[PDB]
Amino acid sequence: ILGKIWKGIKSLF
Repeated sequence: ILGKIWKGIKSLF
């Protein structure tokens, strides 16, 4: 969850 956000948001950029 912690990385899913930082990784899910930076990947959608």
